[PDB]
Amino acid sequence: HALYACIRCYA
Repeated sequence: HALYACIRCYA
């Protein structure tokens, strides 16, 4: 939703 959120998600 938040690109910071996004990255976490694939991290």
